This record gives sequence, structure tokens and C-alpha cells, in this order.
Amino acid sequence: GCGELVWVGEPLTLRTAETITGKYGVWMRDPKPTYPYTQETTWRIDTVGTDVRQVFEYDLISQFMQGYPSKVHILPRPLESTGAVVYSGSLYFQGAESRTVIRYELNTEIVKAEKEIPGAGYHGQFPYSWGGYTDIDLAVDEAGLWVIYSTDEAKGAIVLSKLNPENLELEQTWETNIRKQSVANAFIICGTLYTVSSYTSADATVNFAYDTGTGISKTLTIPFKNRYKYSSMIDYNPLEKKLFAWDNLNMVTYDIKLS
Ligand SMILES: [Ca+2]
Ligand code: NA
Repeated sequence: GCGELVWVGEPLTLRTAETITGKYGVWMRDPKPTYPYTQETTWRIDTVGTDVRQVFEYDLISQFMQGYPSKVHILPRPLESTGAVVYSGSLYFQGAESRTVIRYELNTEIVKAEKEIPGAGYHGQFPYSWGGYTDIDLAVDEAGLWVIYSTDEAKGAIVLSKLNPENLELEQTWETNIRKQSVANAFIICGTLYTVSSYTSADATVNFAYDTGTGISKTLTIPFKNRYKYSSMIDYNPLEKKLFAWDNLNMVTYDIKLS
């Protein structure tokens, strides 16, 4: 079931990139798998550079952890930063040098939808604290697809919007009081946005929460370890109920507990 985050486990390393192209990146599974994929299917994008187009796909967890990809997709336009997600058969990613979110259907390699996130800063305006052009961060939780960003009107505070996964329309929007560039990353669990304090520390914390159901903001002190000292991506998977992260070449996962 659902609840408030109360604990994060130790990071477990599932795969380590062998080249500088994977110093930062995004890896993910689909919380709503659709044919021909399953809950084991894994995608990995090494995101260093300026023409990021290769998406590595692995049918099996064993292949993700020990082998070569089973398929490589070449995106039709370059991707920006580490914020992408996979949801219900599509990769949702941000176009390079844009505030455009793109829905790319993985089995057909068809762009099904594109949407400018209204007012969103991009390309170094409202990144997380490490930089990396992390202005726009997609998220999946128990209720579906969201996007995390900021705007000039919000003065750089985290804004989050629920997204229609079919056509990318914004369905509802909330404004927090958390400066986006003051936190290392963020993710959503059960409709509550959580932030991480530091991308370098072994003794970081999950330090803020904003509950979209109640409008209430809280401070937290839940320990969070950046084992390799440079976490570029931290997302939540609601099917596995785990955090997925990318830390200085390493694809890692953290158990959690909800109350
Ligand atoms: Ca995130
Ligand atoms: Na994301």
C-alpha cells in the first residue's frame, strides 16, 4: 500500500558503466509494462555529451547486470539530461536545448506526442544543485505520470504537474516553496514530492516533503547515502517500491519503507 516515506536502505550497485559517457545517466523499468516488455525489461541511457540518442534495452535483468543490450534504440532527436522515465510502453524524455517533453513509443519507435511544459525553465535555469541541465525531471508514482520543474513565476521553487500520459496535457499543478537548485534531486511517492539534500555526501538526507493531497510541507532527516559521491539521477519506481539512481558511473537501487 501507500504511506509516508520513513526509511531508505543502503544503495546496491547493479551495474557500473565502463566509460566516461556513463558518468551520469538514467536507468529505469516500466511500472506498467506492456507487450512485448515485462517487469524485467530495463532501459539505460548514458547521458554525457551533446548528442545523446542511444537507448540501451535489456529484456532480462541478467542481461542488464552482466551482458550486452538486447536492442538499441536511436532516438530521432537528442535527449537532455537525466530526467527521463518509461511508462506504459513509452519513453518520456526532454528534447535537448528545449522545454519539450516527447513521448516515444518503444516497440514501434514512433513519436506519439510532444508538449512544451508551459513556462518551464530549461538548459541551466532551474537545475538541481549539481547542474547537468536537470531543469525538467519526469516522475512516475502510484497515480501515473508527473513532471517536476520550475518557472520564473515560481521564482525557482519546485513546481510539479500531473501529466496525461497519452497527449502530455497538464492536468493539475502544485507550487512548493523548495528552491529547486538547492536540492540534489527529487521524486514522488504516493503523491508526495521528496527531495534529497546532497549529491556528494555519504550522510545526505531526504530533507523535504510536499504532500499534493494536503498542501502541507515538512522537513525530514531520513539518511540517504551517495556511495560514489556524484548522484545525477534519483527516481522512484512504484511497482518495485524502490529508488533507482545513477551515482558516478554506478546504476544503484535503494529499498524504502512507507508508513
Ligand atoms: Ca528525479
Ligand atoms: Na525522472
